[PDB]
Amino acid sequence: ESTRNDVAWYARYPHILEEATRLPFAYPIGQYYDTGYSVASATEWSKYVDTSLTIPGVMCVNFTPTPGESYNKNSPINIAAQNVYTYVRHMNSGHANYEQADLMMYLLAMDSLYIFHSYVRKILAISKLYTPVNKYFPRALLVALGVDPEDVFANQAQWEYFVNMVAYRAGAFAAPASMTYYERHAWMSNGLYVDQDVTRAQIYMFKPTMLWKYENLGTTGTKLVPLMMPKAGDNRKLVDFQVLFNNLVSTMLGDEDFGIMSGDVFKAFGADGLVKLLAVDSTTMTLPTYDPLILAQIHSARAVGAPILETSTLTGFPGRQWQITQNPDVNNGAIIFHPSFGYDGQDHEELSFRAMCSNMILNLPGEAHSAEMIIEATRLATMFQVKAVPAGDTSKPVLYLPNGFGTEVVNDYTMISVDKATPHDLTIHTFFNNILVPNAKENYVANLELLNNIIQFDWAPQLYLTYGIAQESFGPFAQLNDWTILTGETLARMHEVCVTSMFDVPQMGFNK
Amino acid sequence: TEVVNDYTMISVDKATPHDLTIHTFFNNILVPNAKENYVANLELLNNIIQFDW
Amino acid sequence: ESTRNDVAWYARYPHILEEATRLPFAYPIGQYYDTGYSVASATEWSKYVDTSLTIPGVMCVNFTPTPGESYNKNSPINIAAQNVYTYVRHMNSGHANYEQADLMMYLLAMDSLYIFHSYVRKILAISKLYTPVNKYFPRALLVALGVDPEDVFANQAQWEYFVNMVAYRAGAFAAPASMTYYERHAWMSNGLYVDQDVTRAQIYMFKPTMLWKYENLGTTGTKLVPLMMPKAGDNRKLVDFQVLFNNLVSTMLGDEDFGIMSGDVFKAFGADGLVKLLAVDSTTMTLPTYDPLILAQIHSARAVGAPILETSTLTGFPGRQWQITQNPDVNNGAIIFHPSFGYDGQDHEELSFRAMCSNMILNLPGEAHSAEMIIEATRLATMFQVKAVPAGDTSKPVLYLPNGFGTEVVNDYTMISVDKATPHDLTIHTFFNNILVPNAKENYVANLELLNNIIQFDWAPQLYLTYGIAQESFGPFAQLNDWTILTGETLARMHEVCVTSMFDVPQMGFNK
Repeated sequence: ESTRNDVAWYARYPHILEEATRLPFAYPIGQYYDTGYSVASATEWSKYVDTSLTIPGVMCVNFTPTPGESYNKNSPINIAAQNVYTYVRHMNSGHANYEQADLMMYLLAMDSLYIFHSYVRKILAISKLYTPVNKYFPRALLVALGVDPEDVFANQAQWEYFVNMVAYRAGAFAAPASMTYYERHAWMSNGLYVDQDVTRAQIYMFKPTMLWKYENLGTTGTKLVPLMMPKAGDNRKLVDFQVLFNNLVSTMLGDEDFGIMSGDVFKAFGADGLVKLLAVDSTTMTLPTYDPLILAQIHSARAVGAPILETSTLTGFPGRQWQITQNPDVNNGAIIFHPSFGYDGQDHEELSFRAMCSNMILNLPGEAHSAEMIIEATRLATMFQVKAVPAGDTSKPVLYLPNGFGTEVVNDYTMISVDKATPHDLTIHTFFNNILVPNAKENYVANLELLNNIIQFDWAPQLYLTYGIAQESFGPFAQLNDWTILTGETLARMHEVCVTSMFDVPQMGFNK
Repeated sequence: TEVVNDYTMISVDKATPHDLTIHTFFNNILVPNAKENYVANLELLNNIIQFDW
Repeated sequence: ESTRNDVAWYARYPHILEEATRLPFAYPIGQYYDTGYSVASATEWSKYVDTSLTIPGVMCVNFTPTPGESYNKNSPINIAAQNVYTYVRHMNSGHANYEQADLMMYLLAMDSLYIFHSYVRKILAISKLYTPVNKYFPRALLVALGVDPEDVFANQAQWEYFVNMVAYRAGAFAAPASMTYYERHAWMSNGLYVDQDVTRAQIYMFKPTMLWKYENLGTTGTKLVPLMMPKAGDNRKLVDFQVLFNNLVSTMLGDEDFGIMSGDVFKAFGADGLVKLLAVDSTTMTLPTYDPLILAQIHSARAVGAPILETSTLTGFPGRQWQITQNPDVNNGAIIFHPSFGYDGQDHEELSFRAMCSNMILNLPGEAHSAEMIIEATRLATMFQVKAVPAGDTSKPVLYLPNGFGTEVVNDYTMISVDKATPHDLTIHTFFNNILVPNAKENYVANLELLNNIIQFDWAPQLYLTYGIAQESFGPFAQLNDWTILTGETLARMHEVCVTSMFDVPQMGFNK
């Protein structure tokens, strides 16, 4: 109120002001809204007049749990493995039939079980959320997690008791509760997050793209291979999730080394020092919360692309499948996770991943920034460093090696919105931070619609838009507040700090 | 009461996987005429001048 | 003293310890020292036994005074020009026959006069320094400044009265004392700086490579062209410095616009608000001091190469001569100083300037770093950003455009040492931070001798060494303590802060 005092006509005629400005302001999001025409003769311009209004509701961040780029014995996961093997095997009198990396790959396989339990209990808790002001609940959230929303309705008791039996069978193995790795992955994948703390707010979720399936070799070693989770249009019933859990714990319950290591972690950390997955009942409902740290790391999130499988065909890159391996003959018996990024799921080059080869912008709210805020805002950020070298003469995709990544990486994002054409059903759009717009007339208004749906989300990921007609990318499509240019070594140092913090156990005698 | 035989400097490799490097040297150092010796000897001299005394 | 208590034989036999360890430790630096042979028969190995010991004494930093990369009206020098013209012309009732850039180029031409007076009074004050413990005084310092050391001895009264008459004739023009630009350039170029604060210490100096000579055009505008100062082997007498001062102030004392602007600055800032060059007498001696800020900026100093003159021949780069120009028709009447770097004085490519194309390392003493320490340590640092585009088909040199530079740039360094061969006279070595070592047997022990002379200096500039036999450069040859990788935008922000601070006048009403 700089120099405006009042009009003072509105004060002595407040009734005329009242019935002149009586408007409905609370439109329920979840449905299509037609604005109508101002000029009624404008129906002769069919598409030149836009009367459509579609607010999006859900953006699901699709992530992969990682140990954090181990390529030698001086890795954070290998130092954590040495600490946990010293505490379990030597500080407590543990068994001698396994090694320091067997314990850590067991403890990494336990996190996939905990993420799976958090995922199915989010599926269960979502299906009881119904609101008049939000018509996206719960079908858009259930579609974004990849389930059939009618199967969770018609089989609610079977779903709940499956969640409880998953938490009960997870007690057969032991993992320490003071690892904040498990606590962070549980806190991320259990939770609905609003973007600006209003009534008709937009919802952020975290769904696993894949989990790590424990594969036992002979004397060759021990692997962790991807187990793919359902994507946002799959309509998977309870039987599919039961199959996923059964081949997740198949090689774990019959393994004798896992039984020995489970008993060792149990007697080393006690019974109250272990991770407990708490049981839900019929009145357990999750609610959407407001967390400005979650939004801070969603805003500075850089997608790395699809996981590379053993069945994935990549010309010029034969052996680049994502796996956490361990061979005592290779690399001094170190845990090795060194993945190539930039894969989009096809045997060609995603041409827009070139736009992710400039230094990122770490944008933050406010004007004062805590150290914990900066270390939390960079958790989903992953910068590329170098091209992966192709074997042979020709190679269709372009793979990237990073300079460190955090305790999880983002694969892509999935946005759920309503359609602008009839019957105005839900629309599922999956995208990375880089978006290619090919030279075709049907892609421009589609990309502009996707851009306007993205800017509805408050701390949205920053986008990079490559136009194939121009051979040109545009940089970070976001509103910046208080930002800094971040190079690869700074982000690498922050990633090293967080991965060392996530795999630390304060239950141990290490620096009492 | 003791003589020095050698020194052994432990640094990190600048090529991947960036494992440790073992360099054993006397006070005296020969640099024979090859291109792979001058920059390596310069790296070793810069590694040695990081150590104060 | 961790676990060593004593020997206790040295306590009850202290006399045997006394005459067993009676050694001379204070060798005067400035002369050659022969160690001798341990194995007396080793004269059969002529050069395979090194018995020479030469400590260097002087490293002179050869600098250019700059306004700091003006290429548009939003430059720091143009904002300073607008402020000083607002204060002199409008806040005080000043004359209307000049513009905002005429004042600032007048005030930039005054700094060359002040640097010249500081330079000749350093020459005068050095010649009375004689020490038994340092035989480099004063001949090595006088040689490094480019004078004949016998001419300053035999003509000491003429030299002193020339310094005093320079300070007296500089009073005909007026410049404000509260510009810290003049104070910084005077404090740098008046002073001998020791490297570690000992008796037989190494000396750092600052000599101007060139000064800015005011050239008056017609209605085309106003220029500042280089006036080259003598280099370290020139043996210039008093008559050469009198010629340099006379063509420095030639176009300044007869110019009517300079008289009007001098009277305007005089009546705007008063008489006590002006820069006064204080008069010296026969008992004025400078002494070497210890300044850890000077060493902090010498350590993080990056040379930019030779100045480009109008007579300098550069194939493919016809109009790249260094000049501070101003045309009211060009670029909205802005001061323009946009120089190309990487020139070595010849019409070929200095091949080692490629080694200065990686990000610099800002190294600092201690473990805690003040903001003023970081802003002072980066003053002589200048990083390249892009190659200058060559005109035509072929071009022999490779020129560089920076991303900002401070209030002065370093051109090269000159080290003075004694020769290892007879008659062990003074040797003058001029070098940038990048040093090329060509494939020839006479260059390897020469480069190793230059490296060992450089590491005698405590906060020496970091070197980059290109070997022509290997097609390979090695990075920063220095001992690092507490360092950071610095990119171009961070150094640009620091340069902008310092140039805005250097050209600020607190005598004005600007933010009372």
